[PDB]
Amino acid sequence: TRLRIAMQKSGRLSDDSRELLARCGIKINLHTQRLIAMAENMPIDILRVRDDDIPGLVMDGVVDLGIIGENVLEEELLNRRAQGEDPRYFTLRRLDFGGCRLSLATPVDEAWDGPLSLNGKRIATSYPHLLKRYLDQKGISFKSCLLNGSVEVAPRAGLADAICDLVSTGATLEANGLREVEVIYRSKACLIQRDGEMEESKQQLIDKLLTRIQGVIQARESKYIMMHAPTERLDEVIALLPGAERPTILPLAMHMVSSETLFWETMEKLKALGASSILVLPIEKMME
Amino acid sequence: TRLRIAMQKSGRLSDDSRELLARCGIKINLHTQRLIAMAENMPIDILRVRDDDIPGLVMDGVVDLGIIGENVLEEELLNRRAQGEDPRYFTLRRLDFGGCRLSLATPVDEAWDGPLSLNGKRIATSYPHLLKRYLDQKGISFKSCLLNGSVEVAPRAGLADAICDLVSTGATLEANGLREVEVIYRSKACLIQRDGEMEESKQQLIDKLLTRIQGVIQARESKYIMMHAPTERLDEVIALLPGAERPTILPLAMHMVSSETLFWETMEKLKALGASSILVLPIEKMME
Amino acid sequence: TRLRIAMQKSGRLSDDSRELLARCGIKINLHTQRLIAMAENMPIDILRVRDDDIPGLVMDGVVDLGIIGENVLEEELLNRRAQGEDPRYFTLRRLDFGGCRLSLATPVDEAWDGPLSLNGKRIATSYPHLLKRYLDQKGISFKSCLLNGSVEVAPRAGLADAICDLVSTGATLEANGLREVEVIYRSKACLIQRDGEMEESKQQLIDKLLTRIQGVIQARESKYIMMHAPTERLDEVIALLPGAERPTILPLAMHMVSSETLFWETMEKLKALGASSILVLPIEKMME
Amino acid sequence: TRLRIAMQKSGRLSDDSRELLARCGIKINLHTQRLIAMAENMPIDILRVRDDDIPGLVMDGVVDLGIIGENVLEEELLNRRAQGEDPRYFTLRRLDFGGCRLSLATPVDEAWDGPLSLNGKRIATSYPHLLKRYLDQKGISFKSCLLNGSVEVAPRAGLADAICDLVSTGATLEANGLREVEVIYRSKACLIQRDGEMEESKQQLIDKLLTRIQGVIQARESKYIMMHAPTERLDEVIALLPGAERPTILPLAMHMVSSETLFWETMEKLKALGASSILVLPIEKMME
Amino acid sequence: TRLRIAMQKSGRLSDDSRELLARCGIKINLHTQRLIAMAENMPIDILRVRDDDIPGLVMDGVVDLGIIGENVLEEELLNRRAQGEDPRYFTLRRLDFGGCRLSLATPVDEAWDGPLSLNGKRIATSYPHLLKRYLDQKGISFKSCLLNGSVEVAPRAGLADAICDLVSTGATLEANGLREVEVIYRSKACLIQRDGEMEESKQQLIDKLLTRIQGVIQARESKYIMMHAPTERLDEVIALLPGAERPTILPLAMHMVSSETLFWETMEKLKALGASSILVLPIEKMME
Amino acid sequence: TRLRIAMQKSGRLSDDSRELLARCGIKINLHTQRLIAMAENMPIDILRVRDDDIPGLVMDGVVDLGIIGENVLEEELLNRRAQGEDPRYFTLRRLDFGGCRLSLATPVDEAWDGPLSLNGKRIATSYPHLLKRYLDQKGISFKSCLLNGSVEVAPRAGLADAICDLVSTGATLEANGLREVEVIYRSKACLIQRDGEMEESKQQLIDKLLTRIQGVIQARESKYIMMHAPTERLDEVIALLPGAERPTILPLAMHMVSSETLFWETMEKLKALGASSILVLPIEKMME
Ligand SMILES: Nc1ncnc2c1ncn2[C@@H]1O[C@H](COP(=O)(O)O)[C@@H](O)[C@H]1O
Ligand SMILES: Nc1ncnc2c1ncn2[C@@H]1O[C@H](COP(=O)(O)O)[C@@H](O)[C@H]1O
Ligand SMILES: Nc1ncnc2c1ncn2[C@@H]1O[C@H](COP(=O)(O)O)[C@@H](O)[C@H]1O
Ligand SMILES: Nc1ncnc2c1ncn2[C@@H]1O[C@H](COP(=O)(O)O)[C@@H](O)[C@H]1O
Ligand SMILES: Nc1ncnc2c1ncn2[C@@H]1O[C@H](COP(=O)(O)O)[C@@H](O)[C@H]1O
Ligand SMILES: Nc1ncnc2c1ncn2[C@@H]1O[C@H](COP(=O)(O)O)[C@@H](O)[C@H]1O
Repeated sequence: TRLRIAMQKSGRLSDDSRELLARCGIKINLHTQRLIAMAENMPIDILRVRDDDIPGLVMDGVVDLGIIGENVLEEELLNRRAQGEDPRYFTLRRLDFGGCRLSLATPVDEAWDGPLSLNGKRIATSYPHLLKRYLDQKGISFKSCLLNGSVEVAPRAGLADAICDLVSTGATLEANGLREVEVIYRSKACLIQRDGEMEESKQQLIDKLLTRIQGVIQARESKYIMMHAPTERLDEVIALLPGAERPTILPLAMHMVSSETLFWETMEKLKALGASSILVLPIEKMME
Repeated sequence: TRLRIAMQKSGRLSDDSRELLARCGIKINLHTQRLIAMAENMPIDILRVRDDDIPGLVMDGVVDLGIIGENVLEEELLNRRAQGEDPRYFTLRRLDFGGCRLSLATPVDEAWDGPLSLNGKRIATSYPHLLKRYLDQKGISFKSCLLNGSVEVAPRAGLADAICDLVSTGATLEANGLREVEVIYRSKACLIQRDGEMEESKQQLIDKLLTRIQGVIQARESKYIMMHAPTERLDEVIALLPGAERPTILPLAMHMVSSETLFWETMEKLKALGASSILVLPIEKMME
Repeated sequence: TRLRIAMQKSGRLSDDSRELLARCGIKINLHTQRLIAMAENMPIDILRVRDDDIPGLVMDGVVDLGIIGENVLEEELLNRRAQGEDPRYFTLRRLDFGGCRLSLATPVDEAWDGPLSLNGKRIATSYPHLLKRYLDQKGISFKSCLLNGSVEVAPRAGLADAICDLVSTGATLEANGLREVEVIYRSKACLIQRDGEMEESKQQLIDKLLTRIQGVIQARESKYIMMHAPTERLDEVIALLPGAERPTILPLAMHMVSSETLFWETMEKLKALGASSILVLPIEKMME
Repeated sequence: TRLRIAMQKSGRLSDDSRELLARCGIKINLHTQRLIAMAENMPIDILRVRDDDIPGLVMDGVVDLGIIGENVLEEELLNRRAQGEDPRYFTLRRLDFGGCRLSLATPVDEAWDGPLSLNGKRIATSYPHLLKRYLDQKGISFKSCLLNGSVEVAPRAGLADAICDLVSTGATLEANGLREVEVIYRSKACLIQRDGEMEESKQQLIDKLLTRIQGVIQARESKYIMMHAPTERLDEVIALLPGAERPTILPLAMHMVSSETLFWETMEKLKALGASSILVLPIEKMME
Repeated sequence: TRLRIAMQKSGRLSDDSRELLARCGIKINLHTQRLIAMAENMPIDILRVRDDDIPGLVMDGVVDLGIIGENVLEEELLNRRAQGEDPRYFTLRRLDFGGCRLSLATPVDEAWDGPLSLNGKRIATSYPHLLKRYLDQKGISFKSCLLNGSVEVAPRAGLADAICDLVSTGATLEANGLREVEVIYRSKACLIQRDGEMEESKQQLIDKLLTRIQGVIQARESKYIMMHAPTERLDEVIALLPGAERPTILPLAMHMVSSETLFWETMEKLKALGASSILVLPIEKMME
Repeated sequence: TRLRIAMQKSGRLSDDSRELLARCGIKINLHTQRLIAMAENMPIDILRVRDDDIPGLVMDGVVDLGIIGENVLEEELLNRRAQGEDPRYFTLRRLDFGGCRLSLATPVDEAWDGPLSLNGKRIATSYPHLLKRYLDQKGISFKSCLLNGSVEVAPRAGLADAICDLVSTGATLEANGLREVEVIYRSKACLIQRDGEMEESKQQLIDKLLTRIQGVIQARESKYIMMHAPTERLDEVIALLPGAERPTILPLAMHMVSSETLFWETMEKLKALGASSILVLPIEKMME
């Protein structure tokens, strides 16, 4: 049939996934209670499902493409491998959204001196396989304690010596007497392809879609920069701005496209280097 | 230590559970991000957790009481039993909230002639163990297809011949080309006790709490009814109103407490039986 | 086929209409985008439509029952009669919700001396037929100015000398330099039957439904009152409480059911008449 | 002119004040941006103002009645008295809403041994006069530190050794490293009259209004109770239920009106005393 | 007096209309309940009215300018013309918002072979005049069925063979057993002038306003594009980018202003044509 | 210790202040109930407090920097000076948000002929010190009437002849029978430093922070403009566009950075001066 892409129906990645495909020129209605939507022009099926189920759909080839976050995907990969299976998939690419970090946390009123210290302790978590891979690699053994939510209760409840959980502002942990202490895994949403052989047409589309994804991401990361021919030191400038597609010089400045962001520190440097009237303009779309 | 009761932190049973204990005279703050709250007077700890984790907490004796819905509890019971374990628990009582029904559903454009018809087919569901117990009992075998959400996609997506899911208004199914066809399990929230021996004091409290629960539930189910001494047929009246604690007769009506509800049909009957000016008054609290 | 009742899909009467039928024991789902819902038990079809269209649906017999407010219904009746037609309908009954009043309003900085004063003036309104019936009856002629909303602009905009509109708090008028000055029509929602002959079964149902409506309305209007045998003046008591179903006397008070409300003024009277410890208890349901 | 009652325009007492007067039979519109509303029937003016300004309006006789919470009123009384003035007012009555408590709080990681311990320390607060009256009475001196909000920062910010603030769930304090330790003042909304002589008519109204207030409050506090003639011990029953208007005895129970609430403990007692089928019914309105 | 512009008080065009005039440099307050607002500087009156009433206000010259959607305007034009009148107006211009499409729809389970097929059938709609103009032109006759909302009930309710309605996501139709089948009219908001002679001053303003409208629309549609002198094929480039105001060439790219949007397809072409690093930058304002 | 910056916890300046520091590269969590937050990298403490308390915190040196609006700051300055104190502070800079204006207002039905007219009258206000400074300077004396909110009641309530209050849309005043008549003070948020000597390190940071503030403000105010070498009149162009950093000329336009905004009037001029295709592009960040 036609192309089948799996995406989270409702949660942390849904708005962003919905948005990418639109931005890639994908007309489709998501204001519907229906879960398997046909795209209004391109021959594309979007299945709105639970994030938890995406890796597997992809690993069983029951869909061709999926948008899912690294942690979930990798957790389920290790799960099957621990059951003896050989799940297979192609990572087409890591995306520019969904960030999150999985971290070790311990009671605030206890000082920390590294992971070895956890040897023999009980750690609660929803990500048993990711935590085990990390400590194993580190030679540390531990007793797992499984919970699917509210993981932060574990310590103040006598369920564990410590926990491993998604953290961001760090609010919950403080409110639950714990503090971050080591990030063991950082994840982003990514785009994955099913295993096996792909037909000419749909693969042509997959290939096509990918490039539009690249452009959408570039455009939001990249910027158009305009300085001032600091003649001499002109060299040192370029090094702080990995343009990757050549500055343009003009007697009277410089005009170039930066893929990365101009953090204050970096501008702070340019300045002291003698650069004047530094400008950054947004780019709405780009094809390079 | 003191009494430990597990309840859903956020979802379908949280408001109602929060409400029962209040109604049972339990001062405690739930407007906090903290997950293990001490009750402001009674020596009680409330752990706000994921519903999915409650059965187990209870079955491992890591808490003493839990409020959780029948389906979730029974699903996890069958899960462990299938792994060879012997999870143990006391059901103190079934509650008056959390209702839901698990049902078989099939594509609307296909006619249905009972469960045998599913023999050999693939059914998708989040409740693999409850579905298997039901069909097994019925002698029907089937191929399971596991999803944790959006279960209704299965058919229109070539993943299954049919699904088994929580249904209520019936909205999703229609929007997903399916129709209900058989209810296989009806669930309500219930109150459960850990296995093992319980100390004097906390058990005294558990015992105490139970009675307050009974009164709160009675009061909302029961009503105060006032009719009119239909002298003769006076008998036939009582039969429609399972009072369970004796009518009261007065020459001039009747005044009694009904545990059940006065549905229209039932009042419709009383009437035709000759009963006049039938009244139903709410009861805010009761101790019987 | 089966019974067909028309109700407003979304607006001022929808919540209340939805509520009545439920209260009358009508299972049906309104959380759906579908507009012609079948009731889950009783053989009933509910068509969710625009209030504006209800009178006509009923007057063309394209449905059997409708819930619609008096003003809208009567406006459309006069509309057709002005076109030469003979729309026909039975009013089964006036309901206990939807109240509103249509009123004449004039610029605040102008003093008012009755309707005759409008003779020859221009009045803006969305209810041209109701306004015309009223002034005609009064012998006053006027120039109509039609608007379907924002009627209050008319004066401060040179479109009319005054307006006729739905008023309630009176907010808009003040904010638009106008003041109420005469109520010409007061409306409530009512229940109407199509013209023609009605089959046995569905009419049986219509007849049945009506009685449940009566009970629901009574119960919310009526109350259970308990005083104190003011022996002598005992007479004067009853007159302030149109019980309509006989007080009950007890030496030791009175116990009776009032259909109307006990306004302060009325209680204020009882009191001064020598009545003590006056009580009013809510009634949740009743069959008389 | 006519009667003038001051009430909070928006905040903690507004909904409840708005509600009382309605419940007292006061038609008036508060869905308006206008701040001095005339009541649609009774000759009453309602001024919607800042709670902070109410005491003074009342103490300057610029309005006749005010609804304001004890803490605010008493704080401003002490303020003026400290400036040398003699603000005067009549408390007509304490209401049944607005509860709150002003309390001393100190850093959690410090143990507490009573108020004397604060002698010589700095305490931050928005209620300098209420705190000073309390410690003065106790012989303790202290250094004040004034803030109008976010008072809980003081300690963790080096601004004070401790704070005195409105507390309820106790959330902020925990999130700010502090714990309650002594309640120094408990407040409720109350109803106050201006100083001076009051005219016949408006005073007649004030007098009238008061009684309706009493009835509204009684009705929500009081309940209708029905037990069972525990013949012998019949005595001991009455003592737990301060009826204040005589039980009613019936051979076959008891039927009476309790002004207070039936807490579990109290019902728990009745029970053990031999009382059976205890009932509590709501009262919607009452005139005693 | 001064200039009078009519706009929808609340609905689909209000936010956008409010926004245009602001963007055109029109200070005025719409956070008010007042319906005829004076603009804080320019001598302009804005009347906030019901969209339904705009065409007519304009056609009766009771205002000078109006913002209203094509369908509504044209429906009312045909309405009057059918009553024998000669409504007159100038279309100053079609705007860049308010899009919508009026379409024929038929039951999903029935296959479609063009409009002739409807000859003799009943079609329900709120736009009787637009539907009639379309089929008349096509030689097809039909029976109209008028509803002002919920038009999608018609078929599943036996009221019509099909419907003609505003469609967008296509949600309602599916939920009501219907599918789109032919778009008969596409509408956008437009700006219209009253008939008759216009004074010097206000016309000067109308003329002025128009140009600012043009600039606001251009700026949001147009973009600044930067490619790379693909020397040879340089020609073929320009054809895909209707610049309308001359590219700019630079040895080292191209820098130009496109009025239209760079759809993927078009960029896809440029690329394959040999164009590199294609950029699109937003334009916030422009005067050409 | 480290740097301490005071900001409003919740109100009119909080979102904007929160935003500036982020924009200045300040990582910190404000989704917390905690009031004294440490910034996740830079050695910075943010105290979330009541705006009313900021001036003083700064004037007592209990924090080093504060973001607070001019009116509040200046009101409290005059307050202390009237008590005999000598509060001291450095204004680092006026910001680009928080605008508001304090104005004299009088009953609509009374005509106005300047401030002298208020001599001897009573004016109500929350800003007694700012109003007094203004009229004093003008030689006018008056009687103050203090209120902390709902100041607009004063006139229609017999409390004052007129009021002085924050005005914006002008809604309240109209709804309270008043009209603006003279703006006496215009305020914006500003950034202030404590009095005294500042250490090397933190001052280094303060100095650093300031420059980032400048860039963030410039970027949002400034724009990138592109015209067309109107050769001759080329001169007259520059005068309308205070570039402050030199246009750039190109035979084929002009390319420059305007610090101010291109209002219509100004573009209207350029145009008539012969300028063509005028463009304005947003600037996201800049370092000059
Ligand atoms: N990025 C995320 N994706 C899924 N869950 C998350 C994510 N971030 C935080 N959570 C959950 O929300 C809480 C952490 O957020 P926070 O309190 O802001 O640090 C923890 O209980 C996490 O389990
Ligand atoms: N009572 C429930 N508890 C948990 N999930 C439910 C419950 N009821 C419905 N759901 C989920 O919500 C949808 C059914 O609701 P409905 O469309 O109203 O019939 C299905 O996808 C169910 O999986
Ligand atoms: N009961 C009602 N039903 C329909 N429209 C109403 C109703 N009441 C008020 N309106 C409209 O809302 C405004 C009146 O409400 P109010 O300002 O509260 O007096 C007027 O513009 C009326 O046209
Ligand atoms: N009843 C109240 N009236 C006015 N302010 C209050 C009241 N209760 C709490 N607050 C403020 O809100 C916070 C306390 O609420 P809580 O965190 O729930 O204990 C404190 O910062 C108080 O200053
Ligand atoms: N653009 C529109 N303007 C006015 N009404 C609309 C518009 N679009 C849709 N509607 C109404 O809303 C429903 C269609 O929206 P949808 O279900 O998203 O396709 C139909 O019932 C239409 O009558
Ligand atoms: N910028 C402001 N900052 C603080 N309070 C304000 C501000 N603007 C208006 N207010 C208050 O809100 C009302 C004025 O807003 P408006 O009715 O839109 O003109 C007055 O009662 C002011 O006291």
